[PDB]
Amino acid sequence: EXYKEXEDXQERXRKXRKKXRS
Amino acid sequence: GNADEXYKEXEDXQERXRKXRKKXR
Repeated sequence: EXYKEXEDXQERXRKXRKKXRS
Repeated sequence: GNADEXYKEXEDXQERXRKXRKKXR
């Protein structure tokens, strides 16, 4: 039931990381 | 603050979430 929301939360952090330099 | 620290902390929390998700699955 909250599977799609946790995947999206994970995806949003991935998007935040992609924009940052190492 | 620091960019290198933010990046590492985000990598770590993403991984903790991934493991919590794998455990729920």
